Amino acid sequence: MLSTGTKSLDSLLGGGFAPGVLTQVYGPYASGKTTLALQTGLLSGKKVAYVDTEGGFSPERLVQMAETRGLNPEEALSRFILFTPSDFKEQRRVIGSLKKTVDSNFALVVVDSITAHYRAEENRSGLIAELSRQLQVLLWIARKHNIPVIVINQVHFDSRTEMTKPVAEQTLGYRCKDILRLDKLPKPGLRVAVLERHRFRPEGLMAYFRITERGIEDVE
Repeated sequence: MLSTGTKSLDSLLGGGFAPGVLTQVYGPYASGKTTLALQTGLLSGKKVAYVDTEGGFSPERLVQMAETRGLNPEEALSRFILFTPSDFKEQRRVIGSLKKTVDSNFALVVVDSITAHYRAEENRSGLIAELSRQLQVLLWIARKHNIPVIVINQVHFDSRTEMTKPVAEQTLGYRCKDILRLDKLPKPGLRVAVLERHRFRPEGLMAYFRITERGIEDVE
């Protein structure tokens, strides 16, 4: 398991993110999903392939996080191999490229994210297979290197049964064996993660944490 650097999140997850599987981490902005990604990558100590289509990655934030934990920010920042497909086109190309870019030097892959394009109506029909293309390539990458692939997305949309509770789009949903929902508590920086889906850890369980200058910490 790839530790989150948080006692609660690790307890909830059986130790950290699982190698060889896609863990979806979804929630609203500032929910702490990106910080979680940054922290897991930072503490792994090896390279992190980070596909940032949403511009959610912040060098300064990682530097802050690295320093505040006495880690040497230059090396930390250097371990983050970035990809900025951003206009959601070279995205699949980037993920495809990842097949050969990712080697045994990598400890983690992070995709952020893939779920908002110009032609709005898109969402239903067609494109859905292209998403499956990507997810499959990511699962392939995760399995060949036995490392975790964190898939970050925004909350509320893909669970159209009726009670969109809350995001899990069928096969695409089951594409991710582990699923963590991050919610905001009404106190500055206060959050809770809910393990909605996991392979062996009890589901529905939660872990409270707070977003601080050091990244993400266990609550007081």
